[PDB]
Amino acid sequence: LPLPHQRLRLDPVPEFEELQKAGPLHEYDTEKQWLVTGHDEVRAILADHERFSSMRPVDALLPGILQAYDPPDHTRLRRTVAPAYSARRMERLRPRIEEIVEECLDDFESVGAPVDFVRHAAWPIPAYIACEFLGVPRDDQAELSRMIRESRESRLPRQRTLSGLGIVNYTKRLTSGKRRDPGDGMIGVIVREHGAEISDEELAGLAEGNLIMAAEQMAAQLAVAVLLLVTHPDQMALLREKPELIDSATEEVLRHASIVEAPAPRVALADVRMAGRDIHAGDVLTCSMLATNRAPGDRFDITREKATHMAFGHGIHHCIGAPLARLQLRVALPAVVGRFPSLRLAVPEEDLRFKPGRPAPFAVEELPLEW
Ligand code: HEM
Repeated sequence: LPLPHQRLRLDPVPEFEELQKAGPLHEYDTEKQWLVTGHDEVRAILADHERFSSMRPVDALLPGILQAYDPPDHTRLRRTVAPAYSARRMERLRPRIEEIVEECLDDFESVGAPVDFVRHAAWPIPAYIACEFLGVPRDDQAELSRMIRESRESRLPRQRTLSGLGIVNYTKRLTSGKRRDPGDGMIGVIVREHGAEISDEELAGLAEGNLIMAAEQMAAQLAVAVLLLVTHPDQMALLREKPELIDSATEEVLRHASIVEAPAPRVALADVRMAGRDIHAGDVLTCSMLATNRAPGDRFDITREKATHMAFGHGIHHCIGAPLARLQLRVALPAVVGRFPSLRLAVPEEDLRFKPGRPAPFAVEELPLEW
C-alpha cells in the first residue's frame, strides 16, 4: 500500500505528512513516477489537460467512461451527458431522495438493538438513488443494488466477476429500452437531447460507470460523514439546532473524508518544468488528494469558513456527479441527526475496519450504531 493511501483510521500517516514537508513534488512510485502533494501543483496538473493526459500509460477501450477520455473526445462526450446533472434536474429528484432516505432510515431503525449503518443505510440510500437517477424500475432496484455492492466488495473474486457481468448485461438492456422509450432518468434525458451524438456502446458504458460510481462513492461518503458526526457529538447537536449549517457541513465531510485519495494517474505529453523539477514526456504523475485536503492538526469542524478542498477533483474532469452527491448529503445528514439525537458508536472506535482508498473509495467497512 503506497504512502499516499495509508491512513491511521481517518488520518494520513505521520511519514506521509513528513514527506509533504520536503516539497510539492516527489520521486515516489505509487503505481518515471512523480507524487504530487502541493496544492498549487496538483491544481496545475489537473487543469493542464493539454500536457497531462488521463489515458492509462501503455508501451484497452473504455467506451462511455469519461475519466479515461482526453479532451477532444472527452469534450463531446461530457457535454452530451452534462444536462442529466443540471441543478434543475437535481431539484426534481429531491422528493424521491427524501422518500428513499426516510424509507431506509425507517428500515435501519426497525432492526434490533445495535445496527450496522453501512449495511442498512449507507449502501442502500445511494444505491437506490443511483437506480432512480438511471431510471431503473422500482422492482429491480434491490436486486441491482446487491449486485453493485457485491461486484465491488465481495471477498470472492468469482462473485465480483459474476455480479459485474450481471450489471453490464442489465445496463445494456436498460440502454436499449431507454433508446426505444426515452423516459425518466439519465439515459432518457441523454437520448432525447443528444441521441444522435452518442453510440449505444458509449451510452451503455456511461450508464454502468455512473451507476457504480454514484452508488459506491456516496456509500463511502455517507458512512464516513456519519462516523465523523457520531464521533463529534457537539457538532451533531450544532447541525441539529442550526440546520443552516448543512452546506458548510457537507463541504467539511467531503474535505475531511477525502474518499478519493488520488484521481487517475496523469501522463505527461510534453516536457514540463514545475516547482524546480524537470518533468519529461511520458512520466506518470499521482496527485495526492489526502495531501491537498488534509493538514497536520486539522480537526473536523462543520462551521469551517472557506472550503478550498479538491474532493471532487479539478479541471475538465471535475466530478460531474457533484451536484447529486451534494444533494444527497444535504438531505441525508439533517435527516440522520434529526431522527437520532443520541446516535453513537455501539462498539469501541478501535474495533472499526476501514477499506483502504486504493482502489477508490476509502470507506468504513462496518458502522455499528446505537440510539
Ligand atoms: C462524494 C462522492 C464522490 C466523490 C468524492 C467523487 C469524486 C470524483 C473525482 C475526484 C473525480 C475526478 C476524477 C479524475 O479527474 O480522474 C470524479 C469524476 C467523475 N465522477 Fe465523481 N465522485 C463522487 C460521486 C459521484 C457520483 C454520485 C457520480 C454519478 C452521478 C459520479 C460520477 C463521476 C463521473 C462520470 C466522473 C468523470 C467526469 C469526467 O471525467 O469528466 N461521481 N469524481
